[PDB]
Amino acid sequence: SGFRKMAFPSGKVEGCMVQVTCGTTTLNGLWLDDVVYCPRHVICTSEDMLNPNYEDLLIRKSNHNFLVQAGNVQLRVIGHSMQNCVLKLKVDTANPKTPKYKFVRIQPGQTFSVLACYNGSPSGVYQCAMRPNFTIKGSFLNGSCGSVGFNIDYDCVSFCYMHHMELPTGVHAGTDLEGNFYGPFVDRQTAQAAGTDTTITVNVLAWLYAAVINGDRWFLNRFTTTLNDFNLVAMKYNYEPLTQDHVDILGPLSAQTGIAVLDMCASLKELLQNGMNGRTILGGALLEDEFTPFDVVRQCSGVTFQ
Amino acid sequence: SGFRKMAFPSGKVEGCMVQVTCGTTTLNGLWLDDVVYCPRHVICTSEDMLNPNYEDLLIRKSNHNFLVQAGNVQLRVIGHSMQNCVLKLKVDTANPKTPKYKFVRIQPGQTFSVLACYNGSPSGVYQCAMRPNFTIKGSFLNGSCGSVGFNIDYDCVSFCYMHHMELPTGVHAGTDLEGNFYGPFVDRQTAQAAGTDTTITVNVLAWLYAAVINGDRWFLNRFTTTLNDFNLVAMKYNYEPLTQDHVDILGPLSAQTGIAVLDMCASLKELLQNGMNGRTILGGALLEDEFTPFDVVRQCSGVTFQ
Repeated sequence: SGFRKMAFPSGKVEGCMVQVTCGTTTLNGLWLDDVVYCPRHVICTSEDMLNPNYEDLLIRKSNHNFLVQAGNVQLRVIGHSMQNCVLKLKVDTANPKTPKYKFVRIQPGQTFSVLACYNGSPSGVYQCAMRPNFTIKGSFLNGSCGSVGFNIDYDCVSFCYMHHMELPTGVHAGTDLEGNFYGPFVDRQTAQAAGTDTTITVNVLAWLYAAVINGDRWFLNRFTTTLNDFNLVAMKYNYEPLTQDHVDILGPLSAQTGIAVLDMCASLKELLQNGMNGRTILGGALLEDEFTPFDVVRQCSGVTFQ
Repeated sequence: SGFRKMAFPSGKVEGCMVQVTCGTTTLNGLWLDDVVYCPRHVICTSEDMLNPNYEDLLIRKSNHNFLVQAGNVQLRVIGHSMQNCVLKLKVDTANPKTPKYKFVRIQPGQTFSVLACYNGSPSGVYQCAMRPNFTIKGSFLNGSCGSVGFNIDYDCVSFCYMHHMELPTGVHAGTDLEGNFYGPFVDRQTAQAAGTDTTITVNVLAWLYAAVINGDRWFLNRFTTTLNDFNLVAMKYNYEPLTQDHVDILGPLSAQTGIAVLDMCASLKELLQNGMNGRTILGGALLEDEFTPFDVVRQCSGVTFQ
């Protein structure tokens, strides 16, 4: 038993983290096959980040201006290109530790594991979630740009996020592995407003189901609610509107615990209206929203990707 | 910026996780060099766990009764021995992915990363802490026995924990890699009382320093306290007594933020006596105690073990 915020094993990703140097700036790159992916603001300086003309800046750079170090190996760049906000540095040799991988663009509310790196070396791994405003609340210091988020499917690594910048409000923004930013963010040092953030309601319900599986049950009320009447309360507390697609997602969790989805929504409503009253759920005093229903089923059944 | 509960990269540990089968029971083993370490209750059944005579049970077993699978490789056991509560299965070939490693016995309050495994395959990684009562609050299902906790020091892996059993109260107990249990626990299915758990005070202060580094500052009071007068309040709220060794541990954190250790203790005292008043610290409403002062300095400076 027990429930933990759990990250994917990072072995298959560690072997792909390299160091990318261009001029004075260093950040992390992703070495898959014979291509190194890294944020395009590695060709910038601190003053360039204000109003960067990335096309004119990259034209100044040639093939031998990019220093790619893989642990103690250094790769020979035999081609470079700019795909949106990511740089594709064609290298000499293919990464022998290249895992089976895909590039995926996730949706708000989905979760993934982040391998925090500095100078191409993995520092740590933690789980996070794409906020509904396309930001993430991670831990990224200077030199952590290019750190990647991923999911594991048995043997296949689904790369979904690349860290690019810290917003002035302390939150983090990034792109997919095709260089397209999540949200309305641009790789430019300016005031960038992230929209109003809401709580992923379907994630909160999955985390309540996980609490029932583990014994914590004081929040199970004797009332119910409808889908509409719950959404009226959800809008008041900045919660995502629950759709029928979300209710069907919680089907398996509903089947295992014998508690209907609408019955758990009334428990959440009373948690929103009345609070927790000094009690805890799975050792916490806030409603956790960083576990998808697939995350809960994974930890509760013991899925082994190896 | 940002602060996350962060686990060590698990690459060096994944390559050492094997499957150990003896009779009907399966659990995870640790393959370092030519020795496989696994809990000794792999030679038991469900009824054996009541009153197990491990010496008489192991004597019934011979060398070819242990089925060790490493991914798709299966190893040839050429020797077996019982060191306390751990089994040492001498195998034919040495693990080619054996990292530089030590066996360490940690102290209560120290933290480590757990690689949750099932049938010898890594499921996920998360950070935890040795509670003052020598238990851990992890996520261990059936078949997760033999999962190991570890710390990374640059290139060296310090193995410190091996999971053995779930206590009836839902908490977890285990041994070091020499087979010696943490706490008064025995590998026997019975009622085993874990002592009163307290909060690691030195960890809470380190987590408050991390909050100051990240901007959250509303708890910084205009009062102070002495070491004794704080310990009187700490005993009332089930907090570990703060010693001079703990104050010196927080020295670097005190030097970076310009806040004396005793000044932060008065802030914690008012947090204990007055609560949080609906506010949050680093996105949480409870006083986190699973970050050692070394953990905070690590995440704040960007230490890369690779």
